[PDB]
Amino acid sequence: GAAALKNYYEVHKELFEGVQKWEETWRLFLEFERKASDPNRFTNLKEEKQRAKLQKMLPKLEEELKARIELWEQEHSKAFMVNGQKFMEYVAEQWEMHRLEKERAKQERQLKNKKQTETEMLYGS
Repeated sequence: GAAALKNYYEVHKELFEGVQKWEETWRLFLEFERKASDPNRFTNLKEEKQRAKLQKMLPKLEEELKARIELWEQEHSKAFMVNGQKFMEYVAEQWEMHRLEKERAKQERQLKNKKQTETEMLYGS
């Protein structure tokens, strides 16, 4: 009845609050990531302590949220979806895209530097 329905909605509101906290923390983390990774910074800051803080928070927020989501899904036989996706899959996707983006930026610089030496040798005077 109404007791069980209160619990449904209260726990679900809690899941959404965890989602919003995770997203906040993630987007702040990515801002510091961009600054820390900026090529311009050599010719452009205890923001490392802060960057590191957000970094340590994230997996803790994820483990807590993961446990609550699963509890709620099992009890109510429903998938917990956010913006059309199981939220923890969205979380994993975000991390891997970030990881891959970081690699791809390194790789582009690598290939660019390599072609620069190639072209300087083939056509240089």
